[PDB]
Amino acid sequence: KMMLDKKQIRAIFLFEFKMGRKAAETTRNMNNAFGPGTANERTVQWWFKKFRKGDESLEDEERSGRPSEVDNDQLRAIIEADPLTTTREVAEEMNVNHSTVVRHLKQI
Amino acid sequence: KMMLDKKQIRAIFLFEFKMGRKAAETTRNMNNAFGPGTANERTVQWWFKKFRKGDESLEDEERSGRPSEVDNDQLRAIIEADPLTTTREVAEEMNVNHSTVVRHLKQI
DNA sequence: AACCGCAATTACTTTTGCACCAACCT
DNA sequence: GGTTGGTGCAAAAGTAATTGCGGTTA
DNA sequence: AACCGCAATTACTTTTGCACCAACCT
DNA sequence: GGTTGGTGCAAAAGTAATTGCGGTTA
Repeated sequence: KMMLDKKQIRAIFLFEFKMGRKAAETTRNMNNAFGPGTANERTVQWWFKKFRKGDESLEDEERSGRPSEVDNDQLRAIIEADPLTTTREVAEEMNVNHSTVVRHLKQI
Repeated sequence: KMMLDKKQIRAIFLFEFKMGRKAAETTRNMNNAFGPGTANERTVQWWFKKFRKGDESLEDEERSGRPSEVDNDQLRAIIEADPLTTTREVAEEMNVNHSTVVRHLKQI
C-alpha cells in the first residue's frame, strides 16, 4: 500500500510541524493513517528540530563521496611534457588504472 | 517560502484523506500551515474522490502526446526497395522533414 | 457546508519543422 | 566546395489536471 | 511524555579497479 | 593480429541520515 518517497514523507512532517503538532503526536498520526512503521518518533524529532531553527529544506546535506586519488595538475604536466603518451602509460606513472586517466582527461 | 513539488502536495492530500478529514477541512489546514493559495477546495475534492474509489496513485494519467505523422512500415518498405536512399530523399516521398526520417529510422 | 457536474483554462505529454552543424565525401 | 546523418529547440498537436460557478444534498 | 545526546547502523554520495569491448592501426 | 580510448558495474571510500537507549526537563 505505502508508496511514498522520502521527499513526500518529509513534506508531511513539514505540514504537521506547521500545524503546531508535537513530533510524538505526528508519529502517531502517520502510523495511524498509513500503518505501523511509517514513522519513528526520534526521526520526526530530528526533522522538527531542523524546522524549528528555520531550516525547512527537505533535502539531505551534500555528501563529498570517495576522495580523489588523482592530481589533475600532475596529469596536465605529464600530458604537456609528452603529448604522444597513451592512457596506459600515464596510469603506470600515476599508480591508477587507465580508465581513471580516461575519466580525469575528460574533466580537464 | 513554499518549495513543495506537486507530488509532495498530493502526499499531504493523501495523509489528510487517511486522517478522515473532509476536503474543505484539508484546504483550510493547508492554507493555514503554508499560507494563502496553497490549496483549492475543488482540487482537493477531485483528489479525495479518486482516493475514495481506492485510486491512491499520486501520478497524472499518461498523455499520448502529438499523433505521429509517419508510418514506420512505409519507411521500412521504402528502405527495403532502395537501401541506397538518403534521409532527404525519403522525407520528400513521405512529406516530412529529413530529421523526422532520421529519428524514426532510430526507432525501427 | 460540502461535494460535484460542467466547461473554460492551464499544464503537461510526445512529435515535428526549421536552423544550424561537423565529419566525411567528392 | 558539397553532402550527409544528426541534434537543439521552438512550435505543434494532442490528453489530463486545475478550478470557478451554480445545482444538489445535508 | 516529549525531546535530545550519543553512538551504532543504514543509506546515500562520488571515485576507482577490473572486465570486457569496438573502432582504428599495424 | 594488436593497440587504443571508452563504458558497465561492482567494490571502495567517504559523509550524513536513521533511530534505540538512557538522561533530562516537564
